[PDB]
Amino acid sequence: DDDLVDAEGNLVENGGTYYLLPHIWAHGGGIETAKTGNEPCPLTVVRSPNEVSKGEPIRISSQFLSLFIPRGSLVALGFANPPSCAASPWWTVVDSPQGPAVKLSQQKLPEKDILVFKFEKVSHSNIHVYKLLYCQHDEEDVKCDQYIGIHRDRNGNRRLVVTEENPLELVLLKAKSETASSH
Repeated sequence: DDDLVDAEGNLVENGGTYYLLPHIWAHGGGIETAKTGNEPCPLTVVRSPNEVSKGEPIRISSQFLSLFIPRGSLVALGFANPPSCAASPWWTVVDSPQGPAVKLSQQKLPEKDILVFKFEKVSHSNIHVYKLLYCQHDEEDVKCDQYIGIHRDRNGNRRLVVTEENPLELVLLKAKSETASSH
């Protein structure tokens, strides 16, 4: 019981690709990457500030051999099309002066460092909206008492980072179909 559900009432597939969109349309678009600081390529995960964009398709993978993902299960999140310079497509939380930050890595990482997320359903809602928790899984064990929220930087980048109660909410929109063109 209690599996993750997508924007269309359907169960989220394990290993499937989704667009991670905001609950409130007006808050931006989907998830993508940016090149920041001394970075050799786009390794910081940020929310697109443009509402039309669905961002990059994201693979949601859990620790179990199950077709679907139950709430309470730790997940690894990774871009279906990672920046070539990232060792693996998986997101990870790296410390820094400003606080813990979500991002890709240049070196292929261990499972305990990528299986660090967990979705928590939003209370007051007609559809399935979730908050993203970061689970302290480093000092041998795991406690999810931190959230992933946004932090706008100097260049205007809405970077995903751990915060003190400024949780972002997500709606998981299944990926696979469409796009357009000009003339």
